[PDB]
Amino acid sequence: NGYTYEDYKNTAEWLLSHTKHRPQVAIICGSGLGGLTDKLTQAQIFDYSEIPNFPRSTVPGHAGRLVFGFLNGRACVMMQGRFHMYEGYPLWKVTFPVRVFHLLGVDTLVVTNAAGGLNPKFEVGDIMLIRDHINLPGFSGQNPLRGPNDERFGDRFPAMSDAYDRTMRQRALSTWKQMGEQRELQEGTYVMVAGPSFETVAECRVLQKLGADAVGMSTVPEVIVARHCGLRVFGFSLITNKVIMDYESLEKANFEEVLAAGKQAAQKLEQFVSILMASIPL
Amino acid sequence: NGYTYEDYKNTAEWLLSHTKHRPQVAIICGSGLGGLTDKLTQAQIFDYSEIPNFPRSTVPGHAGRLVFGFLNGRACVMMQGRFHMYEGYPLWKVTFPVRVFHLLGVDTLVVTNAAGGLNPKFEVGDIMLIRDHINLPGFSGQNPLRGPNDERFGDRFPAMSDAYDRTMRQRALSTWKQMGEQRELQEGTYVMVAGPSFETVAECRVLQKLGADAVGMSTVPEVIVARHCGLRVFGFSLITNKVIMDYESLEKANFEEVLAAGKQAAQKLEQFVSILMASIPL
Amino acid sequence: NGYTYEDYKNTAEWLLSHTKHRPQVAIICGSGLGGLTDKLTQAQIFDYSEIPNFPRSTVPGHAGRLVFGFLNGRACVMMQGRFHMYEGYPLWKVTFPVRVFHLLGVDTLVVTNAAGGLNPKFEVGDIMLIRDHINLPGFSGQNPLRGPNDERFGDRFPAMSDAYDRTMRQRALSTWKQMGEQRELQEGTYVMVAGPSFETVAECRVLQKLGADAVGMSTVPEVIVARHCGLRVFGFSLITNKVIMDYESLEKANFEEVLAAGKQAAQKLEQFVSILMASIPL
Ligand SMILES: O=c1[nH]cnc2c(C[N@@H+]3C[C@H](CO)[C@@H](O)C3)c[nH]c12
Ligand SMILES: O=c1[nH]cnc2c(C[N@@H+]3C[C@H](CO)[C@@H](O)C3)c[nH]c12
Ligand SMILES: O=c1[nH]cnc2c(C[N@@H+]3C[C@H](CO)[C@@H](O)C3)c[nH]c12
Repeated sequence: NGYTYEDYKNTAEWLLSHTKHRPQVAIICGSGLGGLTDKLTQAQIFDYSEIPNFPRSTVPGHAGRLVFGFLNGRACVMMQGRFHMYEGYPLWKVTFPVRVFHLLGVDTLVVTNAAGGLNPKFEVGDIMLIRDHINLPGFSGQNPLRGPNDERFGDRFPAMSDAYDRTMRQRALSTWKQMGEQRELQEGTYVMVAGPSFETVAECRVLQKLGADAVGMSTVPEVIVARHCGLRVFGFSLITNKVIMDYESLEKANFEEVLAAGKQAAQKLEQFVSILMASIPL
Repeated sequence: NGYTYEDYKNTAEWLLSHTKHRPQVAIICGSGLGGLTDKLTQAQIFDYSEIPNFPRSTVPGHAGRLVFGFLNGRACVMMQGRFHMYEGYPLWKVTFPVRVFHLLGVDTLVVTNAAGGLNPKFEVGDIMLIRDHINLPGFSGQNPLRGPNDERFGDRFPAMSDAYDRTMRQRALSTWKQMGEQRELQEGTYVMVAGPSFETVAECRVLQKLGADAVGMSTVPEVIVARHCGLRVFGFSLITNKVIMDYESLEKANFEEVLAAGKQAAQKLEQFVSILMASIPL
Repeated sequence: NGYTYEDYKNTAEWLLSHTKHRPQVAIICGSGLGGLTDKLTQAQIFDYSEIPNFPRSTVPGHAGRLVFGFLNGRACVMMQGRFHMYEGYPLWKVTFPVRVFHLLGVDTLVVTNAAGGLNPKFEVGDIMLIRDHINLPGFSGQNPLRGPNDERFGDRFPAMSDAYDRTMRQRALSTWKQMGEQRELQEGTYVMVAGPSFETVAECRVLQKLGADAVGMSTVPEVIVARHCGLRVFGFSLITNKVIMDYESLEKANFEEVLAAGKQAAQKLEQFVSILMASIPL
């Protein structure tokens, strides 16, 4: 890890002295979900590039910002554009923001992402509440906590079996019902793979045999660091496509499929996340 | 990645100006299949060591060469000796040649390798056409595309579900039949593991449960880069041994088993690859 | 790999000239099993910090020592405190001691560790003889042998299917019986995951579906290097906890659970290992 405790501290103190805002809930916007930032009030924007120690977004669009504000009753800080392992960033950079949030006083992390549906029940547009995850990169050594542990952040061996807050998942299922929606709220296991290339049929079948319901290339690292910090964690995936699981299919996954899904059924998540804020204690 | 676009360009321009040859088909010879280079005509040899930017073959035998020539009607470039992740090379070095080939004007990549048979139907000597692959290293982050993407080569998120050209596999199955051969042409999924040590019984069973038919320590990376480049890709494995899958067996996999298999039934692949050239469009 | 052959040689020659002891059996003590060092006679202690080229134990307790002595009839060298991948050490550092032992004249390696039970038959306190292992990190590239091979240590492609000495496992099962013990001696497959965070329910189920009986974050690397060296290898795990495999459970794995188990049923292993020494040929 190239960061020392001081680095996280310095970045937090810089932010704290450049904004009157004091966030309680940190929200990471997945692909095509950045619009969520438009629902904040008294919003204050910070480009990642201007924040000390922040990984500088190479060239995925040069759009990487931290937005502080209020979202339906809660002091929030949103990440519009997140870092991925496939871009070349080691995991201690990918998750650097999470530890900054903790030092800012955030006690809750809401993570969202786009994902390929592995579970056949799922349909494009569906929203999957994340009940658990399979950290494939983690089994091999790509775990954000690798390296000496800093007691100031947490324990050497944190548990992850209870990573996704049970209470929030219940209130999430409730809220979705209280809203009376067409499709039911899906729930399941998210498996992380490094990417950036999409899965083959044989790989899709592997992921399915392991019991995964959705596949993506992010999230798990941030969740692990959040939990290590003691933050409450809740999240979901927007199923943007059904992964090809048989050789008969003549279609293939693409960047267009994802953002298009994250174009129409996108707003649904935005509302959901906004309303869900009221369900977050304080 | 330690290479810049210029590096691939410079290596290609160096090669293009040192040979009259202009290859269309790049062929990577697997272990004990290097003999294929003997069937080329008007052959021109280049030691890897003399080619700018090429990874210098440490000491597996100091024999690493790029051979340009004509193989049964096609302008080819063959790699005699390929780079493996287990030797210490990062994947952007292992696959460096593939991107060079693309800039040389190659539009087809034929990959061959030796592999342990996981599917019980398989027998030593069998030839398995590769229909799909499981990129285990890739799930964890060891994917040749990790790092910033260069649009000049391809997209950020390329698909791999259609990596192994359907047309070529059909024509391959045809050709094998048109030849009238003793054993049938096997077909299946190739799973890549980093190695260099051989699998344990428990690991063999894992690989089998995942749906893999053959196991090796190469190929997948080159295939991914080829596909990312837009090259047509076809390949197969020479089953050099049956991986031990039960504790009763008193035998063990060894370097001798592999090359010996790649000694007798080796020539069969050579002929097949040569004849298959006519089936490659232009 | 940052070590050259000379480095292993220099460390061995330093040790050989600082102790009259000439070990035959190297023993790696797992978590909460370090007490085994108390049963040695004519013990001579070396702090890791004073041994040339040894990885310097960061801050897990600053307690890292190499103890030479006699254990029930055998010249031993014990590692009290072992290196883990999750601490940040690359595998060539984690396994550095193993190659030193080989040069010291050791021909047998006994590895012990604490592990979570995946097999439902297992109960906290149980002892599992290791019959095989699943090297998950290894599939991805994290294999201690990655990099150029040194013939002086072993072959480029060593087999691992017979890693855990059949004879010793039999004599181990015998010894345990000759002692007449309450619980039966468990036997099974050990799966290594990098850690340091504990497994989620979904991950536990993955590990179970793969056929693993116990899960830990060490051992496999040392075993692979030992085998590559030609050493005889035997080992076992102390089941310190039952990994959560269903969402109904309201408990979670923790550092306290492990050491507590490695507190009571710990001595049982110590005796077993001591007695087992007589079963090790010479
Ligand atoms: O089929 C899939 N496989 C793996 N990841 C995704 C995702 C998730 N994100 C979306 C984004 C690519 O379009 C990249 O960062 C991965 C959507 N569909 C799939
Ligand atoms: O049983 C096996 N397991 C994994 N790879 C191979 C291979 C393939 N190549 C062959 C070569 C070793 O002999 C090394 O580079 C791996 C043949 N048999 C097996
Ligand atoms: O449930 C488990 N999962 C993974 N490893 C272990 C271990 C083994 N060691 C023990 C130690 C943590 O308490 C760390 O180095 C891992 C015991 N229980 C479990």
